[PDB]
Amino acid sequence: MKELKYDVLIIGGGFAGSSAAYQLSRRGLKILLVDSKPWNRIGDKPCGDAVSKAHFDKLGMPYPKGEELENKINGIKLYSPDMQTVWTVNGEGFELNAPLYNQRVLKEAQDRGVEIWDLTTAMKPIFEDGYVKGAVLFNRRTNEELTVYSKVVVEATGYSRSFRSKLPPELPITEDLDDKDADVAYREVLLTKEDIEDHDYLRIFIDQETSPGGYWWYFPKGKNKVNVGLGIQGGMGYPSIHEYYKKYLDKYAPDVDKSKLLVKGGALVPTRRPLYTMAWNGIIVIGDSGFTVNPVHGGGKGSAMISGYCAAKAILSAFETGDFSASGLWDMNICYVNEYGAKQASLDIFRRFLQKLSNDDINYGMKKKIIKEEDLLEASEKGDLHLSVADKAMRVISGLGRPSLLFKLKAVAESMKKIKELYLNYPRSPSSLGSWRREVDNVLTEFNKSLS
Ligand SMILES: Cc1cc2c(cc1C)N(C[C@H](O)[C@H](O)[C@H](O)COP(=O)(O)OP(=O)(O)OC[C@H]1O[C@@H](n3cnc4c(N)ncnc43)[C@H](O)[C@@H]1O)c1[nH]c(=O)[nH]c(=O)c1N2
Ligand SMILES: CCCCCCCCC
Repeated sequence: MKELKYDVLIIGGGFAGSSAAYQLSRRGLKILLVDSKPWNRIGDKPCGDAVSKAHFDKLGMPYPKGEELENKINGIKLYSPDMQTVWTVNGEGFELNAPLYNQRVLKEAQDRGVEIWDLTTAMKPIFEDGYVKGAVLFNRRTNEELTVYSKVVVEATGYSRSFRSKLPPELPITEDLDDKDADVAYREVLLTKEDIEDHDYLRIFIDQETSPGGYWWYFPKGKNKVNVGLGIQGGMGYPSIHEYYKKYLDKYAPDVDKSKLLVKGGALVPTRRPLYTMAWNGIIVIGDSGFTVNPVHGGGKGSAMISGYCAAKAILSAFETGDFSASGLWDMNICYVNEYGAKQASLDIFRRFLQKLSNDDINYGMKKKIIKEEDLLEASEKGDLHLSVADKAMRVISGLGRPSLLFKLKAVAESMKKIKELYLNYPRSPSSLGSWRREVDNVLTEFNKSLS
């Protein structure tokens, strides 16, 4: 078969792969990005389509504009399970036309010299002499099977992790996703019968019964159009997400016009710390394939962008040292853990605690304002549940006279702080990965056991 040589092969062109291509462009390298989808569909995986402005600012990434920006968001309304307490959290963000924005990023990367092949699937890794060395591709437009050799593969295949899962199972970058570390999620976009109230505010409904392990949402995409959906925890034996959706849609979106459904669909969403290493010999893994998603709220487009940025920085470093080993690419880990990964690890612990609370606990916590809106904001953006904030909360929790997991909040905060510091001490080279991973696994197991 035909053989081509590139410096970098990016497999997948969603927020993660497109970010990597954009960030790597015009830096002297010969880059190819492939995606199984036709051009006009790249970017269209089901999603709530909400991304903070702070994520774009973190990276100085261009804002969505024109038809890419369906609706400007000025904050979130968070609802207690009993619907009696609503916390309004202010902050700027965007409700995107995700395919349009994602396609605009790709078009700009292409304009800056990135080669992009759509309708093209990476079928098989080239793994030789202990390194990822490229991929066998199938290009549906040309009905050609081709081999592309690359110094580095950027695996950005989304939740399917379709390329890295075909690698030798002893490699650390083949790390699999436990069922309980992901949610399944489903959404629809519908027009509404009436103008949406406060259409610049997203609505998130906490309820352990109608969306066990996740939450329901109502995300306006304009004055009369909404993205509504839910996520539920995987691996718990829950019935189909579609049973919850049918049963409770009317509670959260009484105003949708069901005769005016525009799109619908679901996908898996990882909800955990990132891959223990996102780099290995000849390969970096980013976005959902590397578990980049916020474990508490399931937001992965902003962090997908961050992982793309870190991949680019690590690759440029590798070319400047001629070193495509895991050691040569290791700054990918150092970058990503400092930008977002350490926060994710802390939030992985926090999510485990939140998933085990009852509706009565959450109604009580929110009613009594056990933490303020300012502190919930600080905790979601940095991963920090300050010990003083946990103390103040525990002073309110001490006035509860029934058994509750809420009483463990201080212990949770301590475990969050511990895991965060462990991640901020991420191993400086691959020879230490094993030792450190065992310390993490130890923190997690101890923590899982502390909740009984
Ligand atoms: C229902 C629902 C709701 C939400 C969310 C998820 C879900 C399922 N999330 C998460 C967010 O959608 C997700 O984390 C990012 O879109 C993932 O971006 P990636 O680029 O990693 O994967 P993504 O899945 O977008 O892209 C991967 C690409 O790889 C291609 N591909 C896969 N295998 C391939 C192969 N072998 N060869 C070639 N191409 C291949 C695919 O065609 C695809 O285009 C979210 N996040 C958020 O920020 N805001 C939100 O509101 C929500 N809400
Ligand atoms: C202000 C907008 C913040 C982005 C919301 C992300 C949560 C989506 C799963």
